[PDB]
Amino acid sequence: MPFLSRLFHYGVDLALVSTCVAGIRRSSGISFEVEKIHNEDVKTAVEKYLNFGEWAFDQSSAFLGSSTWFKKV
Amino acid sequence: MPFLSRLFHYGVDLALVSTCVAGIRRSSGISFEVEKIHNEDVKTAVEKYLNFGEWAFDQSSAFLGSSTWFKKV
Amino acid sequence: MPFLSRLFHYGVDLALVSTCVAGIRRSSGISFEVEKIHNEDVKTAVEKYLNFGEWAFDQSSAFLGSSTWFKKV
Amino acid sequence: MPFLSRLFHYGVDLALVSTCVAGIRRSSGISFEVEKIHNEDVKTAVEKYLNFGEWAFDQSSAFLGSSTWFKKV
Amino acid sequence: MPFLSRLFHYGVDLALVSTCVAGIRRSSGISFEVEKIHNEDVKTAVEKYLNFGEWAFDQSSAFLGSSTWFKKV
Amino acid sequence: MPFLSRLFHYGVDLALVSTCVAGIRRSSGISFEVEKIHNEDVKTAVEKYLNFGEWAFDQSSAFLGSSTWFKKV
Amino acid sequence: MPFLSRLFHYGVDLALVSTCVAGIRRSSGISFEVEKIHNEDVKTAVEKYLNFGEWAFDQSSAFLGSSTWFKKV
Amino acid sequence: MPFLSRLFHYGVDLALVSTCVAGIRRSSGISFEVEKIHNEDVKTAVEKYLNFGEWAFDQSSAFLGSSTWFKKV
Ligand SMILES: CCCCCCCCCCCCCCCCCC(=O)OC[C@H](COP(=O)(O)OCCN)OC(=O)CCCCCCCCCCCCCCCCC
Ligand SMILES: CCCCCCCCCCCCCCCCCC(=O)OC[C@H](COP(=O)(O)OCCN)OC(=O)CCCCCCCCCCCCCCCCC
Ligand SMILES: CCCCCCCCCCCCCCCCCC(=O)OC[C@H](COP(=O)(O)OCCN)OC(=O)CCCCCCCCCCCCCCCCC
Ligand SMILES: CCCCCCCCCCCCCCCCCC(=O)OC[C@H](COP(=O)(O)OCCN)OC(=O)CCCCCCCCCCCCCCCCC
Ligand SMILES: CCCCCCCCCCCCCCCCCC(=O)OC[C@H](COP(=O)(O)OCCN)OC(=O)CCCCCCCCCCCCCCCCC
Ligand SMILES: CCCCCCCCCCCCCCCCCC(=O)OC[C@H](COP(=O)(O)OCCN)OC(=O)CCCCCCCCCCCCCCCCC
Repeated sequence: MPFLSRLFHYGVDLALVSTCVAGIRRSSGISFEVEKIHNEDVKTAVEKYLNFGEWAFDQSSAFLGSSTWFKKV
Repeated sequence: MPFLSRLFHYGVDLALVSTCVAGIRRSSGISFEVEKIHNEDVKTAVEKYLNFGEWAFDQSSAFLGSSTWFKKV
Repeated sequence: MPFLSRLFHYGVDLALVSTCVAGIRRSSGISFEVEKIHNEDVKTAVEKYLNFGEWAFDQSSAFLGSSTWFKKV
Repeated sequence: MPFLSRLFHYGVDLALVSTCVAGIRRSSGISFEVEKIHNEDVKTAVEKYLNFGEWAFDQSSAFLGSSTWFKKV
Repeated sequence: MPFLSRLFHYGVDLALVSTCVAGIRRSSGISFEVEKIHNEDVKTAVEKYLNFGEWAFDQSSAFLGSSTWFKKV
Repeated sequence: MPFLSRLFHYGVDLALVSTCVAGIRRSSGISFEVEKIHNEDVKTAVEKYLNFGEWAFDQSSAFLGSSTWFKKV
Repeated sequence: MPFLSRLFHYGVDLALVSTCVAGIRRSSGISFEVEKIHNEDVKTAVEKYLNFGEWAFDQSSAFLGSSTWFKKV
Repeated sequence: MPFLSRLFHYGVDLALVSTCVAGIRRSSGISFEVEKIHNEDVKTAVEKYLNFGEWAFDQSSAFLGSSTWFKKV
C-alpha cells in the first residue's frame, strides 16, 4: 500500500493518465499488453504504474460517489 | 466550440479530469447530477465540460485500441 | 457570471492562487490593497482576478461540504 | 519530512490544493474527517498532506501580510 | 495595459521564462537580437513576449521589495 | 539528492521562480532575508533552493550568450 | 488566433507533444494519418496543430544550432 | 533500466524537451557537445538527461508506429 506516495512520485498529469487508462479498460476491455514487455523489471515497473491507475480509479469513484452532486444510475 | 478547441481551452490537467469523470460514469454508473444546477447558464457550461470528457474518453479508447501495444478482451 | 470561463482563462495554478488569497482574507483580514493601483483598467482587471478567487472559494467549500468525507465543526 | 521538502514532493498543484483546503477549514469550519480513514497508514499519509496545507496557509498569510501591497483589517 | 492579459495567455512557466530572460539582460547585457527577425509578424510576437518579461521583472522586483522578507543590499 | 538533481526535485515551476528571484537580486539588490530564518536546517534548505536559482541564472546567462541570436549590449 | 499565438493557445505541454511528433516524422518517416480525418474543419485544425510542431521543430533546431554548445555531426 | 524512473523524476515537460533534443540530433546532426563539460558530476547529469531523451525518442516512435493512426512514409 504505497499508492499515495506514488501519486506524488508520478505527478498529477501522469497519475491522471494512468487513471484514465484504467477507466478505459473497465468499460471497453482494451488493456495494455504487459506480457509483451521483454524485461522483467520493466514489466514490474509498468504494472506498478498501471495498477496505481486502477487503485486511483476506485478511490476517485468512491470520492465522487460521496458527494450529493453525483448519483449512481 | 469544437471538441479539439475545448481541449486547448481547458488544458491538459482539466481535460484529463473530465475524461476521468466520464470513465467513472461508464463503469460505475456514478453520474454528475447536471439537473441540480439551478442557473441555466452555469448548467450549460458544466455540461460542455463534462461532454468534452465523454468525447475524449471515447477518442482515447479508440486510439489505444488502434495500437498493437494494447490487447482487447 | 463569467466565472467558469475565467477558470480556464486563468488556468489551474493561477486559479488556485486566487482562491488561496481569498481564503487568507476570509480568516485573517489580510487583503490586497486594490485602491493603490493607479490605472483604472488595471484595477478592474485585478479585481476580476481576485473576485474570481472569492467565488471559487465559495464554490469549493460548498463542493467539499457536499461530501461525507467533510463535516462542519 | 520537513514542510519545505513536502512542498517539493507534492509539487505546486497539489500543494495549492492542500493550502486551499486549509483555508476552507479556517473560514467555513468544513473539515476533512481524518478519523473516517480506516487504514492507519493511509490516515497518517493524508494527515501529513493536510497538515502541510495548514502550514502553507499560515506561511502564505504571513508573507502577504509582510508586504505593503496588502492591507490589514 | 495588455501585460496582465498576457500573463494569463502565456501561463506561469512561459511568463517566468520571459522574466528570467529580462533579468539576464539587466545584469549581463546579453540581449535578444530582435532586429534580425524580418518577418514582422514573428517579430511583433517575439517583441510582445519579451516586453512582457521586462514589465514582469519590474513588477516582481517591486513586489518582493515591498516585503519585510527582502532587503535592498 | 545532489545539487545536480535539484532541477527535477524542485520542478520547473519552482526552479524558474528561484532563477527569477536571483535575477532580481543581481540588478536591483533586492535580496531574500536569509538572516530571518532561525532554524539552521530550514536556513540551509532555503539557501540551497535560492543558490540553485543563482547557479541556474548563471548557466542560463552563459547558454543564451553562446547563441548568435543574442548580443552583449 | 494567428499562427504566432498558437504556442500559448496549445500550451507548453501540447506544443511539446506536437514538436516531438514532428521530430519522429523527420527521422523515422512515421507520420500521422491526416487522410483518416473526414470532417474538413477537424482536418484543418489537426493540420494546424501538427504543422505548428513542424515549425517549432525547425525553429528549435535553428536556435540550438546557433549555440556554440552544439555541433553539427 | 533507469529510464522509466527517469521519466517520473523529470516530469512530462522536461522529458518531452529531452526527446525533442534527441529528435533534432537525429534529423539535423546538431548535437550537444557533452565533451566540453569537465565537471564530471555535471557531465554525468547532463548525459543521463540527454540519453533519456534518446531512449524516449525510440520508444515514442515505436508506440506511434504501432497505431493505425500513423503510417510509415
Ligand atoms: C470544473 C472542473 C473542476 C476544477 C477543480 C480543479 C482545480 C480547482 C481550481 C480552483 C477552484 C475551482 C473553482 C471552480 C469551481 C466550479 C464551480 C461551478 O462551475 O459550479 C457552480 C454550480 C452552481 O450551482 P447553482 O445551482 O447555480 O448554485 C447557486 C449558488 N452557488 O455548483 C456546482 O456545480 C457544484 C459542483 C461543481 C460542478 C462543476 C464540475 C464538477 C464535475 C467535475 C468534478 C471533479 C472533482 C475533482 C475530482 C477529480 C477526480 C478525477
Ligand atoms: C507508451 C508510449 C507513450 C509515448 C506517447 C508520447 C509521444 C509524444 C507524442 C504523442 C502524441 C499523440 C498523438 C498526437 C497526434 C495528434 C492527433 C490529433 O490531433 O487527433 C485527431 C483526432 C481526430 O479524430 P476524429 O475521429 O476525426 O474526430 C472526432 C470528432 N472531433 O482528434 C482526437 O482524437 C483528439 C483526442 C484527444 C483526447 C485527449 C484528452 C486528454 C488530454 C491528453 C493529453 C495528451 C494527448 C495528446 C492529444 C493531442 C492533441 C491533438
Ligand atoms: C490527495 C490530494 C487530492 C488529489 C486529487 C487531484 C488529482 C487526482 C490525481 C489522480 C487521482 C488521484 C488518486 C489519489 C486519491 C487518494 C486516495 C486516498 O489517499 O484516500 C484513501 C482513503 C482510504 O480510506 P479507507 O478507510 O482505508 O477505505 C478502504 C477502502 N478503500 O479514502 C479516502 O480518504 C477518500 C477521500 C480521499 C481523501 C484524500 C485527501 C482528501 C483531501 C483533499 C480533497 C480535495 C478534493 C479536490 C477539490 C479541490 C478544491 C480546492
Ligand atoms: C503580484 C506580484 C507577484 C510576483 C511574485 C512572483 C515573482 C517571482 C519570484 C517570487 C518568489 C516568492 C519568494 C520566494 C523566496 C523563497 C523563500 C522561502 O524559501 O521560504 C522561507 C520560509 C521559511 O520561513 P520560516 O518561518 O523560518 O519556516 C517555518 C517552518 N518551516 O519558508 C516558507 O515560508 C515557504 C512558504 C511556501 C508556501 C507555498 C505553498 C503553495 C505553493 C505556492 C507556489 C509559489 C510560492 C513559491 C514558494 C517558494 C518555495 C520556497
Ligand atoms: C526557441 C526554442 C528554444 C528551445 C529548443 C529546445 C527544444 C524543445 C523546444 C520546443 C518548444 C516550442 C518552442 C517554440 C519555438 C518558437 C519559434 C520562434 O519564436 O523563432 C523566432 C525566431 C525566428 O527567426 P528567423 O527570422 O525566422 O531566422 C532568420 C533566418 N533567415 O527565431 C528565434 O530563435 C527567436 C526565439 C526568441 C525566444 C528567446 C527566448 C530564449 C528561450 C525561450 C524558451 C521558450 C520559448 C518561448 C518563445 C516565445 C516567443 C513568442
Ligand atoms: C540551459 C538553460 C537554457 C534556457 C535559458 C532560458 C532562461 C530560463 C531558464 C532557467 C531554467 C533553469 C535551467 C537549469 C540550467 C541547467 C544548467 C546546466 O545544465 O549547464 C550545464 C553546462 C555547464 O557547462 P560548463 O562546463 O560549466 O561551462 C564551461 C565554461 N568554463 O552548460 C550548458 O549549457 C549545458 C546545458 C545542456 C541542456 C541542453 C538542452 C537545451 C535546452 C534545455 C532547456 C531545459 C534545460 C534542461 C537541462 C537539464 C540538464 C540536466
